[PDB]
This record gives sequence, structure tokens and C-alpha cells, in this order.
Amino acid sequence: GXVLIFREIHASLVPGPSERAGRRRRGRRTGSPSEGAHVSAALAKTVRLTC
Repeated sequence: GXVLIFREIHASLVPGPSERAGRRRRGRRTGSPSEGAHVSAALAKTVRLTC
């Protein structure tokens, strides 16, 4: 699949509950990759489709 993308989806998982607890404001470095991680979420649909 793409274990790293598994990390990407896992990367969106973090901002979900954690952002609302601290990253609410700051985080202009992890928030960005998280967005791409979402796109990675779709690709993930393909990685899963793959292996």
C-alpha cells in the first residue's frame, strides 16, 4: 500500500483531536502536511486498493 501514507492518514488523525487542544492557532508547519495527508488519504484508498 504505502505504510507512509498510512502515516499520512495517521497524520490527519493527530490534528483532529490534538489541534482543537493546542494547534488551534500555531502549527503552520504540521498543519500544511496534514492537508496533503488528506490527499494522501485518497491515495490511501488506492494503496489499499493496491496492497
